[PDB]
Amino acid sequence: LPAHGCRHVAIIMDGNGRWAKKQGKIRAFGHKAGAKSVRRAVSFAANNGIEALTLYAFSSENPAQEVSALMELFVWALDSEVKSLHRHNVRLRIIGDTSRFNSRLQERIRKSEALTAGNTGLTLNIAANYGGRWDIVQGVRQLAEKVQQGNLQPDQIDEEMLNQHVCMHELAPVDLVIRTGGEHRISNFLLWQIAYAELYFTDVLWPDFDEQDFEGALNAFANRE
Amino acid sequence: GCRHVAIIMDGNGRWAKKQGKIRAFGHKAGAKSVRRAVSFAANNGIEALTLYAFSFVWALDSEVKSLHRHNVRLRIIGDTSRFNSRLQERIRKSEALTAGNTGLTLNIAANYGGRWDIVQGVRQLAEKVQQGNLQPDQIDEEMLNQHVCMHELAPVDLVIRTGGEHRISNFLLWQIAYAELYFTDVLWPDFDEQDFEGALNAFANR
Ligand SMILES: Cc1ccc(Oc2ccc(NC(=O)c3ccccc3C(=O)O)cc2)cc1C
Repeated sequence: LPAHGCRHVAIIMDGNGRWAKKQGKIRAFGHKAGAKSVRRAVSFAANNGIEALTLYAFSSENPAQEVSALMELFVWALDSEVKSLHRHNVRLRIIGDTSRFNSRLQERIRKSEALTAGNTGLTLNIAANYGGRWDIVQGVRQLAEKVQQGNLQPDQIDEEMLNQHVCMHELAPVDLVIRTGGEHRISNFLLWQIAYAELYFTDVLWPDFDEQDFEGALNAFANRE
Repeated sequence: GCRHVAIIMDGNGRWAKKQGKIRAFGHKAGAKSVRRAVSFAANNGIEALTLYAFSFVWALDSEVKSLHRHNVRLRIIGDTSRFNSRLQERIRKSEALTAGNTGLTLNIAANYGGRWDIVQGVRQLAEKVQQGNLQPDQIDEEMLNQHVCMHELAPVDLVIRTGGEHRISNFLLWQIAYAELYFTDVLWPDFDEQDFEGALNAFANR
């Protein structure tokens, strides 16, 4: 266990839009600066002995053009980042409801996962169309199917069993949740998984969140734990 | 404004220790701070207040008559199934007494965990599936929501935790998806109306 004590960090990346607005730029330039901040945080986590990093691109807590814009942002990010991740020995996984993504994109997600699946460095989980409540409900559906098959008794369902059906159950528990951008809310990111996690909120905007900020959040966890 | 506030009330043990007093004394100052927080929420039009003691039937019993007079609806949330049956009966009686009240709903967590709360709703749905009254593909967020604690109340708008720790500690999980989280180093027994107003400000600012 590294000195900072963290095996699994999750990050709500917020502030890309406010960052571009401060500079008189459109939202697109915030997205580009955001991506650069993702690469820097990935490389920092990998160099600092963290087992798993899970990232959530915050957009809002709420239309056609919205989803579509977010879908395109995911498409662009996946296409652009997967080779670099593979080359940094990162194992990539996507968590979230990808069921209604079109078959071609679902294929691209699957190939990106299979490519990096034997990587031994950081495990990087990227939330895409993810919500904490959906994650719980899909695990509940898996249990309900087992009941309907006659394989599972309602009274055998306990916390440990539902734990084994939510996303990331096979990785170290989430030790620390960082939210940048100044809001003090989880916004339907991980819920079940953050029952015992340290919550660390910083006003720094995502594109500005750098290695010293990440180091500060790890050290705060080391000191508070 | 803020309709439903939940508070993790931590710092009683540490407060006692700063005072050079035994744990018991801190419990007793924490109970005075409960009374103050309940009055403040009821005087300020908050619809629901949900309190979790992070570090009982007698305390409830001696306070229920006054809560009832103040039109407070008292509910206990959590697994009371292993409390002795006399105490279970007294909890049920206090709830039934105040159940018709239309002012502040005061939810007191007792042996509560946010994971436990979700699991109890899941077990209920699992029962319905096994009886053939429910298809697994029919299970959605609104449905599970209807089987977790407090689903008849306004969504939790704000969670306050006193005592300096920055964690939810398996208090509400499902219900805090969109809540403002407000952490204060103030120890629970010291937490007063000014501290409670500062938390409501953080909500109003956002
Ligand atoms: C390596 C890497 C790093 C960061 C990264 O950031 C993201 C993550 C997710 C989205 N979009 C959705 O999550 C989404 C997709 C469809 C519909 C709704 C949504 C929704 O945001 O709600 C955009 C950008 C992606 C990758 C691939």
